[PDB]
Amino acid sequence: TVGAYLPAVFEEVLDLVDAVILTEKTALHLRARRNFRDFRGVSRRTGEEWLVTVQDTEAHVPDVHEEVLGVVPITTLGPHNYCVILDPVGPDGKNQLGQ
Amino acid sequence: TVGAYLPAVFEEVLDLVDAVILTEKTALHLRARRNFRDFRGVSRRTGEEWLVTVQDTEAHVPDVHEEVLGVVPITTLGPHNYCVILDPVGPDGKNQLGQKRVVKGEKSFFLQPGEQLEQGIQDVYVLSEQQGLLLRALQPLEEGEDEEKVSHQAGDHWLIRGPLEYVPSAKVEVVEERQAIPLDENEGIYVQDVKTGK
Amino acid sequence: VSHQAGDHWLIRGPLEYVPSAKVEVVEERQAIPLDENEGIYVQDVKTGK
Repeated sequence: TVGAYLPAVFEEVLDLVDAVILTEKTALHLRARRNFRDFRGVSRRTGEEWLVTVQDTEAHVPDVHEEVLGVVPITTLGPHNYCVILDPVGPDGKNQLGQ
Repeated sequence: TVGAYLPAVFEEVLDLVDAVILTEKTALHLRARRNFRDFRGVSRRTGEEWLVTVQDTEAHVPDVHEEVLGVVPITTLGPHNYCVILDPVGPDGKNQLGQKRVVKGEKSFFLQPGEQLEQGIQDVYVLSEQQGLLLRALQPLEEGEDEEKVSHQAGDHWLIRGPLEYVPSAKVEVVEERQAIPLDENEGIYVQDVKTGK
Repeated sequence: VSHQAGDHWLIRGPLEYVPSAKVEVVEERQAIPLDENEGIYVQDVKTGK
């Protein structure tokens, strides 16, 4: 909630946390602190990692159950460019190791 | 239980113990302090060892009846890699001592307790048509690559040639690599058949 | 065309190639220009000639 906030007697203020702004050329690498649910409603187990894109939100504030591992600059290939991906992610969402 | 905890008069606090986080590239090597039951419900005798994977739990806290021997990084083989495992674990869950197993292809597994790799990760032999290998049988065997699964005896030699990919068996030794010798018409070399003398 | 785990083969022409994941580029070649009544000696190392 936006405005001015009075903490309760039992609550204490720790710090302000501002959103990370997402664009077409950027994504956000997050790790689960514990098991929880995120704003997409998708369930997150301890330790597993994912990316949040600008198709998810334009501004994301890291939850208390999330860890910001870093910002992922996009990889663009031109019509004269290719690449090879090591350990690609498969259909089930796992890295396919050694592939 | 999460929250804040008051110990009883007879209880005392010793220390906080946080979970170990498990992933696809990691396992946890535990030893039994005593006989007990773990969270899978599987029974554990004193001293025996096992691994906990991310298919068991994503967070495991070591029990009071367990010992953390260490964290096991996964062993991944690519489609050009093989390995040989020393003292593999058999069907009954025991290390098969003095035995070995050749594990080939792109695969990922954890070295269980007691198992071991002989020479690390290794490279499969890809042979051109101008390249061959002289193979030696250590035990009597029968190499299976086609319908011509030929039997050999415990001291044989034989050459394998062609465009193909070979991994040594557990009872075969590579002794040499050979190259075809290029020769034009009206050109040659003298060969001896040391078996027959000629 | 099917190939086996140790083959070689030359790809030529005006075209655009990306290597597969199970193919290795080992060399680049150029056609050798030759006028009529001019030449070079080639060996077929497979057959020897």
